[PDB]
Amino acid sequence: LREKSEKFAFQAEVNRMMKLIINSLYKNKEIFLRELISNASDALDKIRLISLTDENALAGNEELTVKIKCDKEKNLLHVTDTGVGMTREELVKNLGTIAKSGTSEFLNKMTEAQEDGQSTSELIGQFGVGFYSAFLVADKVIVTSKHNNDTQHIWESDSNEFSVIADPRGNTLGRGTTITLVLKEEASDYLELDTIKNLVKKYSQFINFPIYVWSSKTKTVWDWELMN
Amino acid sequence: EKFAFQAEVNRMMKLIINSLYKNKEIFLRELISNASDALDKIRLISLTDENALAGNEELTVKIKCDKEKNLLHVTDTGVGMTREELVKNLGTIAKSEFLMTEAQEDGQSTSELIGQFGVGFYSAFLVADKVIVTSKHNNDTQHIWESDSNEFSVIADPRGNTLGRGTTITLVLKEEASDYLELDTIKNLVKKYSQFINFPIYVWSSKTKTVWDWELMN
Ligand SMILES: C#CCCCn1cnc(N)c2nc(Sc3ccc(C)cc3C)nc1-2
Ligand SMILES: C#CCCCn1cnc(N)c2nc(Sc3ccc(C)cc3C)nc1-2
Repeated sequence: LREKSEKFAFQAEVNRMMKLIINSLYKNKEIFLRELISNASDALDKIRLISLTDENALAGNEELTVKIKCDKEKNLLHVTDTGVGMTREELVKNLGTIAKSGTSEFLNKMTEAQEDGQSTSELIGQFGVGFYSAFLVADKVIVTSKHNNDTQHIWESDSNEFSVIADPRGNTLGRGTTITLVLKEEASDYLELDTIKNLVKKYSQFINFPIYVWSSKTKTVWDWELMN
Repeated sequence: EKFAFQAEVNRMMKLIINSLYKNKEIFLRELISNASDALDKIRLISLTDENALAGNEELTVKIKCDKEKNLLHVTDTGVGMTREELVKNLGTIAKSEFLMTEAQEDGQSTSELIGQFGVGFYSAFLVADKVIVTSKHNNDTQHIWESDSNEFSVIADPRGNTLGRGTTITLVLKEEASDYLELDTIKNLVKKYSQFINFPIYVWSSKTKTVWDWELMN
């Protein structure tokens, strides 16, 4: 009938132990920006692949870029991509699932229910590290997104509760996603223009597309500087 | 059965790990970082113990590429490791069936040990098929540890004490990791990972006949 085991499904809490060790993230909090950039690049690859067969895929927004803006006075970091974007359903379900993956009840049992066992595995294997590291540097994450198949919506969470609303400004993105982080007090430095510039350059290996930072050059003029 | 559920959770863990270790060049940041900690440690010892800097006068990190032999060397003049440290400690970080608790020390201190060095060890084996550790601690003779990540051995170094004090990590690089034997690749990776490190870091480099000598990067 089958290949017999035992003890040892209980010894499956090496998984619990491994999840703890991925607390390499506390030691390397700046990885949140690497992940934001990498996920931005993925969302752009995804819409690009779609445009190969769908001539209307890029209609919402012609360009394929990542735009990062610090706002020191308001304590915000924004990372904006013109990639595939996310429907309301994806904001609710898949962020819901991703935020879940850093807990006790989610891991030790499910048990393969009711989503899509392998799809959940892939969702977390890709985005888990990014979501978790963002909440090591931010008290709130706001996700504004526009997918070709839906209207623009805004998801916000403090990691404990979330809400989603239709964006009352309508479609300002054209298509794509803005991730806005309200930074923790200790994460002050990510509001600095130099710091952000140097991190973007350090992680440009993880983008297949132009990445700009809103930056000043001397009145002093502000514009998008191309980082790669 | 849940055998299938567990198998899927297994696969998710692998994907998370891959995601975490998206950047393989990180192995060198960790090696340099461990070297800085070794140096930090013997310096703290030196404040109270006048013979801490007896084996080796200086406090440096030295990196050498041996292209012909396919080797990367990272040498610190830090605290070093005893034979006991090499056997007991590196064995644990390698094995991170044996996953009751409180073994086999200080298991706050096990978590601490895997915690501090685990990442450097995993990232090493992402770019290398073999890791060789030559270490000389003030309280032991020089020893050489070697692993392919599955099994390890340790021997007294037949060359005696050639380091004075400290540790050389030698990597036998994977075929695809060849680029890390290039001078310009390593130089740039050092300058990329040298902010925190206050100790001098050197790379074995050449300048035009060509003169091979240590070059300060930070
Ligand atoms: C790419 C792709 C396809 C899937 C949808 N999608 C599209 N664009 C992004 N930028 C995404 N980021 C996430 S997860 C995520 C991770 C961390 C944080 C802080 C926020 C989010 C939304 N999911 C994303
Ligand atoms: C610092 C300190 C104190 C403890 C002893 N010790 C001293 N010097 C080093 N350079 C160390 N590296 C490790 S772990 C390690 C991690 C990755 C790899 C590839 C090899 C090893 C031995 N342990 C080390």
